[PDB]
Amino acid sequence: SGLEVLFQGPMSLLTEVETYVLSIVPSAPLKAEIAQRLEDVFAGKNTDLEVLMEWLKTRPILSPLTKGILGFVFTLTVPQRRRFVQNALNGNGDPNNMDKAVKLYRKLKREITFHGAKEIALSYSAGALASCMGLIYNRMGAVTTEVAFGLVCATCEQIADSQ
Repeated sequence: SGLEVLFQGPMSLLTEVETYVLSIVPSAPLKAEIAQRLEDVFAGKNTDLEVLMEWLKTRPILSPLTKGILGFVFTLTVPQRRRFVQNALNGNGDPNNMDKAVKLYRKLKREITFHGAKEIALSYSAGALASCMGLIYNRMGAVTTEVAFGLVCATCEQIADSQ
């Protein structure tokens, strides 16, 4: 309880992440399963990343981009690269998104905080943001965990804003 209040900052960051991530998951019976999986992963419950990823890969309804974002989130928290995640994490439907993703990636390597990263990321399109997530998925240690989460939240915000 006394200890518990000191950890409210990081727990509230995790609540914001799960809220953003769930906002891009279709309102289907499957959504309950994703929520309970995200809850268990954010609670530090023992998880096999390969089992989670195989389950993600074979889910119907989910768009490859939602699978990519969920794939990225699970990789960031559960202590390798999956092709379905790499393929999804892009904005190749606009050649200019790679140009912008590289420039955002350069800036994110300099950030430390979740809010600093989320604030910078929100100046970019959903397409550029997803391509930037793809760049980090290839080199996860290029940015801090808080910065990677800020980027995920910014990406979810821009996808939810277009749908």
